[PDB]
Amino acid sequence: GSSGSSGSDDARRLTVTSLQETGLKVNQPASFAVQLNGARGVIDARVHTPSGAVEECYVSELDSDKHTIRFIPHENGVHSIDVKFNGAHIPGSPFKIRVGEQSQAGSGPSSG
Repeated sequence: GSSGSSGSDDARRLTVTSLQETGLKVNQPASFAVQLNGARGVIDARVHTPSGAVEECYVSELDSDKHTIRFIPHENGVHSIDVKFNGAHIPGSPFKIRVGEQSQAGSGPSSG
């Protein structure tokens, strides 16, 4: 296979930005967009509760060459987002998301 490009996995092209690593609270609607960057397939989203129950997410059909995920953290802690692509785990998943920020005291942006 000298000629041609390197074929490993298109899932590696999948990325996530909208998602907020830190800031998501409990009982709050958390949704983001999963960019393919050329990839074309199906995106399966599934969150794992810290208790021991496999929860499900909401991912409508492919639109504008992109997918939208929607799920609410029934409990606190760092959930595990299972993101797969045409039978291929994306680089970085499961995406660890911290649910529940601790109100900390510290100077703000207000210039002094």
